[PDB]
Amino acid sequence: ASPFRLASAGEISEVQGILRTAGLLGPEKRIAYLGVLDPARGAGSEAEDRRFRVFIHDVSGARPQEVTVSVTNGTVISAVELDTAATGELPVLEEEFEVVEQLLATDERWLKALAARNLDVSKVRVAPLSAGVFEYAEERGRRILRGLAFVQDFPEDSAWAHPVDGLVAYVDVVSKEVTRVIDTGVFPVPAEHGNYTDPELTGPLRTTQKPISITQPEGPSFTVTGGNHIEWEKWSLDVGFDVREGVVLHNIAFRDGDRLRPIINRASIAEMVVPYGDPSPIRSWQNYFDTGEYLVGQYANSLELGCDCLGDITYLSPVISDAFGNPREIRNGICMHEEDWGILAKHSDLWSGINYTRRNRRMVISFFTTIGNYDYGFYWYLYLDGTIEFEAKATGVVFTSAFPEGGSDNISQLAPGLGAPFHQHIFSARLDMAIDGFTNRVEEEDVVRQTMGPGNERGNAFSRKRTVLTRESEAVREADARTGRTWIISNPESKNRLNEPVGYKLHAHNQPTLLADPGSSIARRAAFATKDLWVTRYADDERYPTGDFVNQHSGGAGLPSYIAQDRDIDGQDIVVWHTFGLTHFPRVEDWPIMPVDTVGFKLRPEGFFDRSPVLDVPAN
Amino acid sequence: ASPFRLASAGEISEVQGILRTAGLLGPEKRIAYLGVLDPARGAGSEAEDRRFRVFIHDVSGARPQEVTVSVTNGTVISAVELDTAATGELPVLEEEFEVVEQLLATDERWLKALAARNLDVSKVRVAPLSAGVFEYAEERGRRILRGLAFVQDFPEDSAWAHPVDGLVAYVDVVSKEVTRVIDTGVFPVPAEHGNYTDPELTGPLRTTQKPISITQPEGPSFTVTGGNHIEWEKWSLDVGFDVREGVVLHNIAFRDGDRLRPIINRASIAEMVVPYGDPSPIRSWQNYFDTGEYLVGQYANSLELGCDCLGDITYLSPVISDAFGNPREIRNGICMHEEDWGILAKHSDLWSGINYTRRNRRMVISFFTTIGNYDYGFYWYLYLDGTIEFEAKATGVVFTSAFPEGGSDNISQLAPGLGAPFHQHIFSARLDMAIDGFTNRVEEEDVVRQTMGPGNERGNAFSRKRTVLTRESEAVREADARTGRTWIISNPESKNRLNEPVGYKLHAHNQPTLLADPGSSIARRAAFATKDLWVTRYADDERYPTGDFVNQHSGGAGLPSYIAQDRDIDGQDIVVWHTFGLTHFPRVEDWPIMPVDTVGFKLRPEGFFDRSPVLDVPAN
Ligand SMILES: [Cu+2]
Ligand SMILES: [Cu+2]
Repeated sequence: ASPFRLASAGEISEVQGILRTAGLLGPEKRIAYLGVLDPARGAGSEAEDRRFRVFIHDVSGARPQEVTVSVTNGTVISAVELDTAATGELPVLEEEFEVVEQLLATDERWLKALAARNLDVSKVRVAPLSAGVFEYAEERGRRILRGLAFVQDFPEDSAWAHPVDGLVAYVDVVSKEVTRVIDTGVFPVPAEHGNYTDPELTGPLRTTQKPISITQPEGPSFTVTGGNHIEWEKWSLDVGFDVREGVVLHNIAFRDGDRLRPIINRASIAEMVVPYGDPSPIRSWQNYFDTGEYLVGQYANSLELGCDCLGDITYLSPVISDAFGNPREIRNGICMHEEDWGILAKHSDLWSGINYTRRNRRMVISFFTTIGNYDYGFYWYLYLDGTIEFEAKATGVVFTSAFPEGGSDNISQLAPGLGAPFHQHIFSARLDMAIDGFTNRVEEEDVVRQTMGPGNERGNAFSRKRTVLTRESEAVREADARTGRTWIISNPESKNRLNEPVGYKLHAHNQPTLLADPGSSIARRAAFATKDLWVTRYADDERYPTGDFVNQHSGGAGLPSYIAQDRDIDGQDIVVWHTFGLTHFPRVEDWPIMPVDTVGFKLRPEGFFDRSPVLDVPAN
Repeated sequence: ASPFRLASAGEISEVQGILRTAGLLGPEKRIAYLGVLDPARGAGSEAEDRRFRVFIHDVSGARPQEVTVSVTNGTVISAVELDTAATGELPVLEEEFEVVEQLLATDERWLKALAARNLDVSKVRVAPLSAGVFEYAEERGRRILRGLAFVQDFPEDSAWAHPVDGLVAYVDVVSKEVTRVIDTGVFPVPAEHGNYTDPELTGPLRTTQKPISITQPEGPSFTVTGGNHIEWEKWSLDVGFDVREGVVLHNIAFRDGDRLRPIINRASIAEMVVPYGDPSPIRSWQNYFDTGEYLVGQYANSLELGCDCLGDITYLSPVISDAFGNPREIRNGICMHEEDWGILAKHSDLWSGINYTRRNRRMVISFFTTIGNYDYGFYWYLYLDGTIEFEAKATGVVFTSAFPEGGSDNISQLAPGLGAPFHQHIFSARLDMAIDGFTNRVEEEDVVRQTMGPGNERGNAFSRKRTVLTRESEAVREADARTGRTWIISNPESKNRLNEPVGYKLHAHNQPTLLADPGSSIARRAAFATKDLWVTRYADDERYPTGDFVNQHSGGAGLPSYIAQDRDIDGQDIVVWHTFGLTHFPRVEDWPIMPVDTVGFKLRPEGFFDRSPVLDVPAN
C-alpha cells in the first residue's frame, strides 16, 4: 500500500533471495547493512517500487560491495565493488566484536600484560571499539578493532568498575590477527564493585514510592493504519525504522482546515559521535560513531510495558536483517503514546469576566538502544500547538579508566582509583524540510540591540534581523546564544493571511560543539560536529553528515564535500542538518550507573498558521 | 510550631488590630504590602517572634510608612516615614488601577481624543500601567499611572483586540488629576475580535481527544505536616507564600542516609520585569515590574482540579491582607503533586546479563498569577536524583498596538492592522544558598579547549577550568554558552568521600539578557537583568534585586547597590541571583490567546553525594 510502510520479514527474505540468485550472497558473504530506500522525488514509477540498499562484507578478504535491489521487480539495480582504503570500511559486524577477546586470550603479549597485573585472563572482558584512522599505516584497507580491558570478578559483576589502564590492543578481525599490543605501564585496577543491584551497595530499597496510575479508559487518541501511519490531533506522519538511523519520521504534516500541510519530509538522527578527550595513548583514539559505525537501530532494546513505556502504549516491532540476510524482529522496539503536557493556554480576563484554561498534550515516538556500556533513548514529540521536538536521553554506565595518582585535567574521579575520561555525545539531526511544500529557504535570525538617540531617545528599542542563506557556501552557521540566534525555514511562495511567508523556527540548546583541535583526525571525520547548523540542497545520495562509510574512513566525504557544490538553496528543496550535544565531565553521582541527562532541539511554527491552531481544543 | 508556617487569617487580623490601636491605620490609610518576616540568622532563642512587615500608604497625600509589628507580643517594633522621591513609591494598590479609567472619562482632552476616533467612552477600557521615571520633573514624589486604551465592544468582548494607538494619558492617582494626555495622531483601531470562546472563531470543537487518567490508588508519596512542611523521596522543605514574591521555598534539604543535608536556605523569584522595545512615545515608557510594582502573589489564581492541576493534588490556600488589613484567602492557590518523569536510569549489560531500568518522578509546587493581559505559571521541581529546577510558563493575551502602515522594526503583525510590540520577560531567582551549611563559595566553570601538540599529539584533549568568585566586585557574571559556562556553589569545608568539596551546579538556558541601551532608565532600574549571575554576601535587608520600593524609583537600587559593598563571598553566607528570561517577538500563532512558552534553570548535584543517590529506588 503505502511506499513508506515498514520493511516486512518477507521483503528482507526476498532481498536475500535476489542477492543469492545474482551470485552476490555466497557462504562467505555477510550483510553489514540493509535498509529500504525512500521513494524517489516526484511521481516516477506508475506504481510503487520498493528498493533496498545493502552493504555486503566478505569474510575471506575479498572486496565488499554496495548493492541496490528492487524487491518488487526481483532485480539487482546496481552492484559496485568498494575500495575500502579509499571510501571507508563497512560498519562493524556484531560477529566481529566477539573476535577481539577470543584472539587476545591466546596472544603471548596480551597474556604477559595481564600476568604483570596478576589478572586471570578468564576474567578479563575486552571492549571491542571502533579503530578510527591514525598513524598506523598497516591498518589501511584492513578491518581493525581496538580492545580495552575490564575485569569481571564473577558472572553478574559489572566489569566497568574494574578498568585495566595502561593497556590496549589492535586486532584485524578478518585475518584474525593481533596487530599490536601496547602496554604503557601498570595501573592499579579499581577494586570497588559497581553492582547497582547488590543490596550492600543500594541498601534497603525505599518503600516510600506510591503508585502513579496512567490509563486511557477509551483508548489512545491517535490511530495507526497501514502498520506505521499515524494520525493524531491534526498531525499526520509515517514512522519508519532503519537499522543505521533507528526511528525515522516521514511526511510530517498538519491538517489545517481542509488542507494537509507538509512541514518536514524526513526527520532523523543521521549521525552520533562520542569523542573522548583523554590524551592518554590508551584512549586518545576513542571516538564512537554509534550511528555510522555501529548502527544504533540494530541494538534497539525490546521495551517493557510499565517500565520503559508507561500508560496506554502502542508498539511497533520493526524487522531488520541479520548477518546472513534472514529477517529478525525487534519485538516492541518502538513505543508510541500520547501524554498530558500541563497547561496549553490560560487567561483570566477582568474586563470580560471570562476565565479560560486549556490543557496541552504531546504524541511521543521513541526507542532505546544499547552500545556497550551506554544506553541512549531517542524521543520525538509532536505538540498540539504545532511544535516538533527531539530529545536524546543518555544513561547507562560511564566508560572508565584508572584515576592518575596526581590528578588529571582530562579525567574525573568517581571512586577510589576509578576515573572517567571526559568526552562529548554529539548528534546530527537531518531535517529534509518541506514547509508547505519543497520550495524552502533558511534565514538566520538574530536579536538586534539599538543605540539610544534620535528615533530611540529613551533607549528602550530593540529589534531583530534576518539573513537569507542563499548558497551552500554561506550555509555553515554557528550558534550565538547571546544574540538569541535562531534559524527560520520558510516557503517564499506560500504566504499566510497577513501576506508573510509561512515558516517554522528552529530553537537550539546552544551547547558546545566539537572541542577537538581542528587539526585532529576526529575534527576531520566528524566535521559536521564543528558547526551548529548546515543547509544543503537535497540530493538522493547525501544521506549522512559523515558519508556512507564511516568506519576507519578519513575526511573527504560527508557535509564538507556536499557544501562545496555551492548549490542554490534560496527557495529550493533543502535539508537542514543540526548539530547538538552534551559535554560530559562525569560526576560521582554518575556512578555506578548514571541518571538520565538530556539534550535536543525544537521547531515552533512562525507565521505558519493564520492564528493559534489550538482554539478548537475543548475544555474537557 | 514551625517558624516557617504560613500566615493565618488570625495573624493578619492581629496586625490590623495592632496598627489600628497604634493609630497607624486611619480612614485614609491603605496597606500596600503585608508579609511575615523570615526568622533571623540563628534561632537558638526558644520560641520565635512572628513579625510582619507592612507598607502603609495614605490617600490624602500624607507621607507613607514602613512598619514592623510583632503578632506574638502585639506591639509595633518599628514605624518609619518614607521619602518616596528618594527611596521610591509604594506598590500600586488594586483600588488605584480603577481610578485611571474613571478619571479620564470626564477629562476634556481624553474625550476629545476619543471623539475624533468615534469611540464610545463607555466602551473604552484603560489599562492602568506603572509609570517608571523619565523626563517629567513634576512627577517626582507623586504616584502616577499611565493609561493605554482598548475598546470593548460588549461585556464579554476581549478588549486587547482593539488597541487605540497614538493615545496615552498620565494620571496622579492621589490628587486624582489627569496630568497629561498625549495624542500623536489617529491610528485605525483593529476591527477583528479576539474572542477565543466564540464558536465563529474557534470553529467546531475537536471530539478527537480521548481522556488521560492520572490517579494514585494509595495516595501521594509526599507528606504535608505543620500545614506547609513537605517530605518527599528524601527531600525536606517548607512551602511559604508572600504577596509580593508568590510561592517561596524554605529549607530545601536532602536526607542522605542518616544526615539531613541543607542545599538551599530560601528560593524565590525576587523580581520579574517586562520591558517593551517599541520606541513609540505611546509605549516607550512601558516596563512592568510584575513582582516589585504589582505584587504577583496578590493576583494568584484559584486553581481548578482536573483543569489547572491534574492528578492527585494537595492544595495550600494561602492568606493575604486586603487594602484594609482584612484577611483574604486564596482558595487552592498552590498546587502540590508528584508526577512520573520517564526513565531515571537504564542499562542492559551484555557481560553481566543484567538488564536494569528505573523510572523517575518529580515533586511539583506551583501557582498561577494574572497581571492584566498576561498570566504566568511558576513551577518548582524536585527530582529523585537531587536535581532542583524552576520553570516559568508564560501565557495569556499579548499586549497590543496598531501595526503601522509600512511595517515596523519593533512591532509584529498578529491580525489585520493589529500589532504586538516586541518585549522581554526577565526573571531573577534569588537563591540563598546553604550547600551543607552556610559556608559556601561560587566558581565559574568554563570548558577549555586544548591545542594539538606535546602532551596532546592527537589533538583530542579538552578540559575545564574553575574560577572562584572571591569578592562581590568580581561576582557579576555573564553567560558563555559557547564555552559551556556554568556556576558551581560548593562548601569548601564539607568534602565528599573523594576529598572534594561538595557542590551543586547551576545550568542556565543562556537566553538573551536585557536588550535596552545601557544608559536607559530601564537598564538602571532593572540592572539585575543586564547580567546572568550575581553573587552577594547575605544581609537581612537585601531582599529584592530591584530594591524595596521599585515603583517610580530613579534607578540603581538593589543589586547594583549591594554589589558596591564589595564584600567577601569566598566561603561565606552568600546569595546567588540568577537572571533568565524570554525575548518575545509575537507570532501570529500567539493570537488571540497565546500557547504557553517556557524558560527556567536548574541545579544538579556536583560531587554532593558519594555516589548516585537513587540506587535505593525499587524496580516496580
Ligand atoms: Cu557521557
Ligand atoms: Cu510576551
